Amino acid sequence: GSHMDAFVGTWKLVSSENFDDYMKEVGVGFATRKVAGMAKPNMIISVNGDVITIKSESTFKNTEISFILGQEFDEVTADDRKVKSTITLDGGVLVHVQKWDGKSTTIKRKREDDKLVVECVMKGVTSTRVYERA
Ligand SMILES: O=C(O)C1=C(C(=O)Nc2cc(Br)ccc2-c2nc(C3CC3)no2)CCC1
Ligand SMILES: [Br-]
Repeated sequence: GSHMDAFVGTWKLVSSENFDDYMKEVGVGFATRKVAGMAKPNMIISVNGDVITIKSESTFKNTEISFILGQEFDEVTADDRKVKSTITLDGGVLVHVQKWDGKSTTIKRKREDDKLVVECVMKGVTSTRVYERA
């Protein structure tokens, strides 16, 4: 068992706030924003040894990352950015930092009651996306 266990499972998006504005700040173009904003992803989180896998499945894109905490990796995001990512666990929160083109965005995942809350921040702009167990 690991503390990381509270995240494992299959999660469905139930609410989103400010995601269009977050996407604008990240640089996502109009058409991608509209279709991505409409997505209702399921997030599947699993752990095998030291390797964590996060899959996001939707009608728009299916994406998957695997990683070890603290160990940088190259990632292609859903909006086709090529970023350098590092994911760590900080006080019970999964903190995902993406770096590209001299920019940075941070995505925090945390358990709050029966929800998995995803907070995405790009400069001044925060989007909050709430998932519940499928
Ligand atoms: O809730 C989540 O896990 C999060 C995201 C999410 O669900 N993103 C998408 C999901 C689908 Br489906 C399709 C497209 C996107 C998409 N994101 C973006 C830019 C903002 C990053 N551009 O497109 C992104 C931040 C955390
Ligand atoms: Br998705």
